[PDB]
Amino acid sequence: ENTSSMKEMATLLTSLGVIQSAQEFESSRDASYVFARRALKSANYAEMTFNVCGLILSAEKSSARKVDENKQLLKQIQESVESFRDIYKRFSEYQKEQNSLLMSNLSTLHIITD
Amino acid sequence: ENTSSMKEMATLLTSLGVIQSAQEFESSRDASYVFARRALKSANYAEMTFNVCGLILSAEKSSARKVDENKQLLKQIQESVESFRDIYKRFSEYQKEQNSLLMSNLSTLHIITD
Amino acid sequence: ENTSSMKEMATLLTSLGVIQSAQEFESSRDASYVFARRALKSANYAEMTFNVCGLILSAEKSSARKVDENKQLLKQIQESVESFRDIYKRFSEYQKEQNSLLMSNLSTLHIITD
Amino acid sequence: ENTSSMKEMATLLTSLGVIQSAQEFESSRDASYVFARRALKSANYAEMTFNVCGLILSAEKSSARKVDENKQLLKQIQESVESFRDIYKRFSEYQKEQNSLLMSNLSTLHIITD
Ligand code: EMC
Ligand code: EMC
Ligand code: EMC
Ligand code: EMC
Ligand SMILES: [Ca+2]
Repeated sequence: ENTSSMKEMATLLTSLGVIQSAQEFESSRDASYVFARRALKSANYAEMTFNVCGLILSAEKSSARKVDENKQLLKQIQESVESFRDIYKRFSEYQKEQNSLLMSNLSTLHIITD
Repeated sequence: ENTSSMKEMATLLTSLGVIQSAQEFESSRDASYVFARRALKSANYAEMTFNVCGLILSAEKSSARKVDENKQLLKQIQESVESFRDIYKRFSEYQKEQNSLLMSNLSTLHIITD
Repeated sequence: ENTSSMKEMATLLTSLGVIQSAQEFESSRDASYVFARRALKSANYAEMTFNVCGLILSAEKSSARKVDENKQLLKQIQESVESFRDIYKRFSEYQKEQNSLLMSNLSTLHIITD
Repeated sequence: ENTSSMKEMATLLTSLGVIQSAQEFESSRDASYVFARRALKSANYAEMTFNVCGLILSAEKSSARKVDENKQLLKQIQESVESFRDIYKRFSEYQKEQNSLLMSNLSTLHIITD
């Protein structure tokens, strides 16, 4: 409906450091930005409110995806540390075993206790 | 009040990749989406503003829950690494002990210093 | 201005699982909820818009604090793993040393190479 | 347009603990707060809606950056644990080797099996 405000928004978001370049604001296929553009090019309160509703849901969903990416990384770290501990447990147990086998092998060299 | 816009929103959210299927938008028991639907089917600014308020609080709460899930995972990883370190400490100390017991057992084979 | 909608919101947020009990909605000193209540008890668009602005900034800030809590936990885990690695490095090096001291002590028992 | 509400907001955000000091609200170069101030000093619904749109996008972007900071920390922890495991694997293998070399060196002291 009107590219004036869309233009001013792109410039302002860039100057504020929210986006790296204006072309990025407009154009972008990002749900949040799509709804924002549609909101700026709205001329009636039914389109505007519709588009703001869409902007809020898009924002919520994109943030949720990023938090879920972190959750997956945490799950990988958790299982990795768990696997590590159990490899360490198996090894330590083996080592304690080797130690006693070694001390016993060394008992066959004693002059006393036989 | 009006399923037209609700219908257009479901389609748009799907096409934008915000949701995987439209039926998911409508129907869903998600607080954010419940308020969004109620907001679209509003015909007066008192219901609309009421529903937008609810949408923002629902969004904040759902994001907070996801961030809290990550926090719990971090606490589990932290205690797990701590437990691991202390198992390693106990083991290393035991090993250093076994070493000296071994070197001493080997001193009973020296021809000198006795 | 009007406790009717505040009442309906508390009930709805509870039924939707956003909050655990209605008394919690009203009353709560949470910035987001304070502004939400003020927004519901608004009767003019100047108070309403003022209160919605406050609600969005409060939401952003509370989410930022929770994400920062996770960041602190991550920093503690990172330094903990780093400390652990270096304790392991020091120990392994010590062990490799003990090994060669042991093999050499065992060379004083050879019948050949002397 | 009007510093009255901007003034009341700064005071309220401070009293609610959202910000630590009022001067911080006004002044701040934070995109979210810039748009909030512009929203309060709006006198027409075209500027207001413009500024609220900007506030929501700024909020989304700042939260996304913080979540991305956590993501980077998680990647560093993941690779760190992976590197650690593999140093442990290499060492354990070396140790098991030293053990058998030791047991064999000890077989040259047997009175039987030769
Ligand atoms: C008026 C925002 Hg759906
Ligand atoms: C006008 C959004 Hg409570
Ligand atoms: C009209 C929300 Hg500051
Ligand atoms: C009316 C918020 Hg862009
Ligand atoms: Ca996180």
